[PDB]
Amino acid sequence: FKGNKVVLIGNGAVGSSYAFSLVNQSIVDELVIIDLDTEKVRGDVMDLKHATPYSPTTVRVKAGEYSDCHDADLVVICAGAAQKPTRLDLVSKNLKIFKSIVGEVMASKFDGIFLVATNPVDILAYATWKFSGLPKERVIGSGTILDSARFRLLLSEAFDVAPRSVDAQIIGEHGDTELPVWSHANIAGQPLKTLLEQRPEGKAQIEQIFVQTRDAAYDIIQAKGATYYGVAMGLARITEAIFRNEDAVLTVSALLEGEYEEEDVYIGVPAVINRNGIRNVVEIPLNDEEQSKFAHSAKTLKDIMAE
Amino acid sequence: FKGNKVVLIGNGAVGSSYAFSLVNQSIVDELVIIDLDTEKVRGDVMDLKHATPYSPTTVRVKAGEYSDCHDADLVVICAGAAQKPTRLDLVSKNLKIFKSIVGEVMASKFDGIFLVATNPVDILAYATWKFSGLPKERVIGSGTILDSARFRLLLSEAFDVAPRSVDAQIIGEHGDTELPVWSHANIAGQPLKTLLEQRPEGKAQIEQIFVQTRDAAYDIIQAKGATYYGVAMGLARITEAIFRNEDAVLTVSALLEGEYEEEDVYIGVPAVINRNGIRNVVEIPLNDEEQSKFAHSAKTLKDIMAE
Amino acid sequence: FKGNKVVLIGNGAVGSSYAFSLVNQSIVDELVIIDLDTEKVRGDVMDLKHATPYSPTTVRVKAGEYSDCHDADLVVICAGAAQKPGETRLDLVSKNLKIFKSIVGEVMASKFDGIFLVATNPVDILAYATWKFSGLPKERVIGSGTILDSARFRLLLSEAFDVAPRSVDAQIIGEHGDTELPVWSHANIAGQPLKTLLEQRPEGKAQIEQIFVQTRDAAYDIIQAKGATYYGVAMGLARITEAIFRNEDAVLTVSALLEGEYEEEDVYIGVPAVINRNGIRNVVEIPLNDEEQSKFAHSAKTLKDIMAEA
Amino acid sequence: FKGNKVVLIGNGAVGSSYAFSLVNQSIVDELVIIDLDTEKVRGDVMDLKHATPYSPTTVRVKAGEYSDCHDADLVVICAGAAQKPGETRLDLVSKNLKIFKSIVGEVMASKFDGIFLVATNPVDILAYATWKFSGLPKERVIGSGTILDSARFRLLLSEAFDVAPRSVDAQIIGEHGDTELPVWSHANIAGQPLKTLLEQRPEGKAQIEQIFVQTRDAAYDIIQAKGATYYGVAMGLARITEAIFRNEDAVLTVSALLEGEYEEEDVYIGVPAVINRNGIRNVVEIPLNDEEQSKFAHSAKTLKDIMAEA
Ligand SMILES: NC(=O)c1ccc[n+]([C@@H]2O[C@H](COP(=O)([O-])OP(=O)(O)OC[C@H]3O[C@@H](n4cnc5c(N)ncnc54)[C@H](O)[C@@H]3O)[C@@H](O)[C@H]2O)c1
Ligand SMILES: NC(=O)c1ccc[n+]([C@@H]2O[C@H](COP(=O)([O-])OP(=O)(O)OC[C@H]3O[C@@H](n4cnc5c(N)ncnc54)[C@H](O)[C@@H]3O)[C@@H](O)[C@H]2O)c1
Ligand SMILES: NC(=O)c1ccc[n+]([C@@H]2O[C@H](COP(=O)([O-])OP(=O)(O)OC[C@H]3O[C@@H](n4cnc5c(N)ncnc54)[C@H](O)[C@@H]3O)[C@@H](O)[C@H]2O)c1
Ligand SMILES: NC(=O)c1ccc[n+]([C@@H]2O[C@H](COP(=O)([O-])OP(=O)(O)OC[C@H]3O[C@@H](n4cnc5c(N)ncnc54)[C@H](O)[C@@H]3O)[C@@H](O)[C@H]2O)c1
Repeated sequence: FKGNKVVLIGNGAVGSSYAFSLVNQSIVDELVIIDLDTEKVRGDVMDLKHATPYSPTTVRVKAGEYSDCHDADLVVICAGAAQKPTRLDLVSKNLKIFKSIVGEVMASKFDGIFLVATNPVDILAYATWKFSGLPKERVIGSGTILDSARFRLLLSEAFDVAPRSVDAQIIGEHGDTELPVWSHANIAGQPLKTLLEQRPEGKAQIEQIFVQTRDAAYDIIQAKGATYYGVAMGLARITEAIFRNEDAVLTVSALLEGEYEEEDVYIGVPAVINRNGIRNVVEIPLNDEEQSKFAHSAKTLKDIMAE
Repeated sequence: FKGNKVVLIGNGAVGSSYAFSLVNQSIVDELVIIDLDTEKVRGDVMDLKHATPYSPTTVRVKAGEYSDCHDADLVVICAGAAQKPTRLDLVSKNLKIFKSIVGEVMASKFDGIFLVATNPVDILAYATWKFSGLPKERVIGSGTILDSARFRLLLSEAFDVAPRSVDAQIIGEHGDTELPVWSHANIAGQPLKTLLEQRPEGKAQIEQIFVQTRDAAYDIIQAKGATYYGVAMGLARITEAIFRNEDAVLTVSALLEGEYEEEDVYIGVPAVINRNGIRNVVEIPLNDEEQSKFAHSAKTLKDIMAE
Repeated sequence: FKGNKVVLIGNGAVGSSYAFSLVNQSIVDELVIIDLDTEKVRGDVMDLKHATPYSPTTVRVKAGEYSDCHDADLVVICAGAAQKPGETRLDLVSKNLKIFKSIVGEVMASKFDGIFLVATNPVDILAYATWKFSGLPKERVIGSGTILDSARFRLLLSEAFDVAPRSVDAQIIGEHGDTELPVWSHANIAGQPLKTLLEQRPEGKAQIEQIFVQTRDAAYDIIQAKGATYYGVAMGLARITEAIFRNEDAVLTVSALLEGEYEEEDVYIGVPAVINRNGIRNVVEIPLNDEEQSKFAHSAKTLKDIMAEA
Repeated sequence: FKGNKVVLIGNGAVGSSYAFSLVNQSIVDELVIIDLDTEKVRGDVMDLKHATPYSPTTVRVKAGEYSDCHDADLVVICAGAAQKPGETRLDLVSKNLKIFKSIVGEVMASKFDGIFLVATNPVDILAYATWKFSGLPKERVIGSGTILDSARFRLLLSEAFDVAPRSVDAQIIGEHGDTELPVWSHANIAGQPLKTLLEQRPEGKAQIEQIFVQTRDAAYDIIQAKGATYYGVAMGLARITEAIFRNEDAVLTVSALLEGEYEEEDVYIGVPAVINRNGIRNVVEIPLNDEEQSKFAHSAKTLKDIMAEA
């Protein structure tokens, strides 16, 4: 008869914004925050606590230590300073951080679900699955949860409708080799790419919508130095699907074992999410262009992991 | 048949966190953000937009200009860099900022409600009321919305209950002369001060609960350099009461014209909030200690305003 | 600076269930209830008021009269006894048109200038009638239409495919009635082509048929079991109410007037439409395959024929 | 990693309205409904499923049997026909005790190991009976108690003082029934002493009396008007369900077992109590003035006397 407990590890821009989302949304009743920077944790925990009397239902926020994971239900990892303006140097640094973090978490007796946000997210989700020894269902990367929302946002602007009425997806790596699933993107059945094609310079519009999706992080970083709100909201959406046992289909980074003809790689795909984590990957039809790009994205990830 | 539109002026730590609260809560469907720092606005607006596909209902976020206030329903002012480690220098700087901002807003044909967060909030709410020429009902300062939540939070910890089950208030200036209303603070009728009195060193506990309420901002600033989550949440709570026409009693900074035997001053008091702003100030019984402190707080504010 | 005010006219099974949905959801802060049966209203208004201290945000409920519509934002009509077994379709239409002429007349006489949402059956016919009786722009008169049929179809698909209903994108369009049609050319879960998947199952053609038959005949099945339906329609009415008051620009299947869309005119019928604070912003015209085109035209014809007979 | 599962036993006016509140609120993701009247259940389950595609998050509704309680988290009992006019109190208790012995017995035989929430009247008596029949710890058996009476009192005060009900802090404690009492010594709006304010009004003593009489006699007034009450109790049951599943440590007035609190023992009765995922964490013992002490003791005595007679 325990309540719902999330432990956030990494309380930087992304983690702290995620914590605030949880205070606004009341998805869970207990939030523990762990970071090497104990002064930032202390200040954020106090500031966050002071919002909780206005939370829809009780949320308890506290500064924690690894032993606090013993009975946690979800551990969210947003730890690792962002990449400074090489990919393999970043991967090496962050893999060491994850070996340490996941080991400390598992030592506490944690037996819940991991949700990973740290970049490169597909690589670090795969690493978390390997280091934790947990079933694939219980290790999730945020993957393209955010890329898909960006794609829907830009489509909602192009077509002037609620983003909740836009069904559209980005799949593949969270990064340069991601791809739009135009064969499915629609508003109540309106074929969006086909409609854009018929606009003047509609081919340019189709390209721009995806370019602005793909390069959104860069665009935000150039403007204000970091992104955090979009990721925080995506992490909260996945958190909701787990704690409310939704069986909701969300694009997240999931392990493939044969789906899409790929094996032994975490990558962004639609998957059914519920209280046990990823129930299953959803295998959707892709057109030839989509098949080509998705295979290339998976190859890219598996190559990075070999290096 | 217009939707609900908020214009935020000042997109720093406080304003941006408030914007994110609105994206999480879907209180209103349109949010316009104005700041001198147009690059931070550009980056925040993009990042915020990317969260909106997961908002409960549609929220549209855009970068704006003053003409965008013409049909705004609420204008929220969080503009002015925080005080650098004199009070009158701060007041002078911020009063000039407000004369400019409120003048530009009124020039747009704005005819809604102002909600002010910039410190000193009671002084700047009073200034906004004077500069805008609007009825007192339509100019609100956040006042002790946050101090009251801090007080309830610390009481919820002392008594181990949901903060939503703690009825407790801070009134007076948002600052050094604020006061706890212990004559009323209760959980389902349990007299909290009386119960604390009976604990060992209970007098020390009563003092600490208020000291930690009063000095919370300082404590948070010492730890992480600024506060923003508690204020953002309080601003969102007031925003909710207005747009959902609640007639909710909240402690905010309101103009007194005879209530509590005070005139011509904005100060933190319980007030009924609804779609027209502050419907009325609620005049509660105060004990002698409370009467003394509240009068002193109002005097302090009126003295600052004379200087 | 007035709040959001809904007037419900017709406080039977459907209307009372809609009122309770509003108390649970806090979409608006004021709900006024009108019915000829003033004892039921008095009793329901008290019972509903007693739930409001636990509503998410303030909801005020009161018993009303037509003068209360003067500053109403939305008038929801669920008035008219349900069709009695053996009562002819044309007899039901005749009686409900009379009721609506009266109701809409008294509403407009209050100086109401908001939006109508109609639930009473036959909903497409009575929405059209409300539009004609009221004199309002088409944007401001909405029938619940297939808001409920679409949810039923999505529910049954969510069971067939074992996922959240919110992850099923599927629609019923046409008349809220015997002539409605599934839009299988677009029904999908994250791009999964549902009809194509079903076809591959053993006796999959049978499954496809059953999913639609169970959607089409749902009201009959519920009435046979418990005598009336109300929760599904109350929830659909609440969903449309949310789209209006939260100004969502949400695409929902409702009964809307066509003036050229789908090559039809002068008929209200169930179609996807963008809903916001001004009501129906526009009808969304989606591609239909040949079978869907055929059935949709027939549904529109059927509705126009019924109205010609009335 | 199982989800949150509620089993409702008793799908009449109260239970069905509670089910619909769960569909509106998405407190839990699975709702199973059990009743002797399997046709009503079949019809209600379909109607409710059709609302779920518009629920905030997934809610699965199904018709159930007792074996489905094995992994239920909460069993809510709203079973028993309401008391018939002229039927004696002792006759009603006798019949409902029999029903409860049967229901609780079949639930425990499923290997259920969750929490009971009981609504059936007389609720304090039947909560005590559920505690005794089930063998569970007192924390895990809760009667709705004065959850509804408190909301009624707050509603009437919110009208008297013209503010949001959520801003009125006021409570009814004691038996859910004739012997309940208002806690005027604490009823306040942001510290405003409500009884003291009312006393100062002309005929204010009359107003104070009427506010309580209208609270005490609300069910009678609603039944006289429309034959049964259900929305207020459904909403109160939903509020307790929320406190449990969201682990709130919220203070709510419910029927709880006293073992020394208020100087009473061996009785369930309406009191403020902290509610969280384990059920009733503790009873809150608040100061009562002399009049409140007198009435509360009398209410507890009345309940113990009724149980002695049964
Ligand atoms: N959509 C996405 O998946 C997405 C979006 C934005 C950012 N990111 C990534 O999220 C990560 C964090 O970004 P940020 O902007 O919040 O960075 P940040 O620098 O603000 O925060 C990183 C935090 O990690 C902490 N940390 C480092 N090592 C730790 C350890 N061993 N144990 C506990 N804490 C540790 C640091 O103290 C710091 O507080 C980066 O990898 C960034 O690229 C991902
Ligand atoms: N509870 C409260 O009332 C409370 C709590 C915390 C902070 N505050 C106050 O809120 C204010 C903002 O704090 P912050 O931490 O967000 O500061 P910040 O420095 O992060 O942001 C201030 C913003 O105001 C903008 N600005 C300045 N002049 C402007 C003008 N003329 N027009 C438009 N924009 C202008 C700046 O560009 C900057 O983006 C301060 O007064 C702070 O003390 C109040
Ligand atoms: N999806 C849908 O559009 C849908 C679903 C279910 C029911 N319905 C329809 O909704 C309508 C109501 O069904 P119900 O089961 O609630 O019926 P009901 O008999 O329970 O209630 C009808 C109410 O209308 C009131 N009424 C009749 N004439 C009136 C008038 N002139 N002014 C004010 N009130 C008047 C009656 O007094 C009664 O309370 C029926 O047409 C039914 O077929 C539609
Ligand atoms: N605030 C409150 O605690 C409150 C408020 C209103 C009503 N009530 C009480 O709630 C109870 C239900 O009222 P209602 O109006 O919903 O009654 P109802 O007659 O509409 O429903 C009672 C249901 O119980 C079912 N039932 C009877 N015996 C059963 C058994 N052995 N197993 C399974 N199901 C069985 C019946 O088939 C029926 O569907 C009554 O005791 C009533 O007085 C309590």
